[PDB]
Amino acid sequence: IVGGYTCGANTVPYQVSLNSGYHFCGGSLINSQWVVSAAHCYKSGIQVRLGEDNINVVEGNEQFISASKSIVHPSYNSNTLNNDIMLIKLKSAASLNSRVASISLPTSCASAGTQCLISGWGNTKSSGTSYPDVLKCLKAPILSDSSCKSAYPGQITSNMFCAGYLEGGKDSCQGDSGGPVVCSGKLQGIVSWGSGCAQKNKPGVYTKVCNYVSWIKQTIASN
Ligand SMILES: Nc1nc2ccccc2[nH]1
Ligand SMILES: [Ca+2]
Repeated sequence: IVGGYTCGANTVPYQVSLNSGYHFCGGSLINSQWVVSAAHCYKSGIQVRLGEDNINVVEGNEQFISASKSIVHPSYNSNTLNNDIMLIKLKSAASLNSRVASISLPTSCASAGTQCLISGWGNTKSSGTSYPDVLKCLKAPILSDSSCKSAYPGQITSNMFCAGYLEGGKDSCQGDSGGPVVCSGKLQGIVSWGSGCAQKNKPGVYTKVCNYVSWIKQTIASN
C-alpha cells in the first residue's frame, strides 16, 4: 500500500496473509472455512495466516491453517486478468472472535464515489521496494467507469473497477494482490492489477465481487 497508514493491530479482522515461507498475497475471510483471493495468487503449498498484524513476529492472535483446496475461477484469463478471483478452503475452520472475523459479501454493486478501505502488506514505495512488517490501510473511492476506461482503454471488462486517486501518491501495489476492498461493510473488490503503483492517472484495478456472489455461493455449497 503506497501513501496509506498503519491500520492498528487487528482492526481489519477479515484480512489474511497467504504464506509459502514468505507473504505473497492477501485475501479475505468470508466464513470460518473459506477465503476469497485473486486467481493470480494461485500456487500449491499455501498456508493461510489469520489474525496477523506484524507478519514477521508471532504476537498472539495468529491462526496458521493450511489450505485444503484452491479453486481458481474456470474462466480466469491470465493475459487479461478477467475473472481474477479464487476461493481457498481451509483444512479446518478458523475460530472467529473480535480479532478474526469474516466480512460480508455484497447484495448490490457499489457506485462511483463510494469510499472503501483497502489493506495489505504489499510494497509501500512506487519507485522501489519496501515491504512493511505490519498491516497498512488506505481509504480510496471507486472511480466512474468512464475515468477507469479512459485510464486503461481496451483493458477494463465488466468484472473490474478502478479505485484510487488520479493525482497518484496513494494506491495498492505488489504484495497487496488478492486482498480486500471493503465499502460500507461489504467486500466489493479484490486487489488485482494496475500500471505501476501510485502513478498519476493509473489507478488500481479491482475484481468486481458483486458479479460473483452467486458463483461463490454455488461453489462453496458444492465443495
Ligand atoms: N495499483 C496496483 N495494484 C497492484 C496490484 C498488484 C501489482 C501492481 C499493482 N498496482
Ligand atoms: Ca505476527
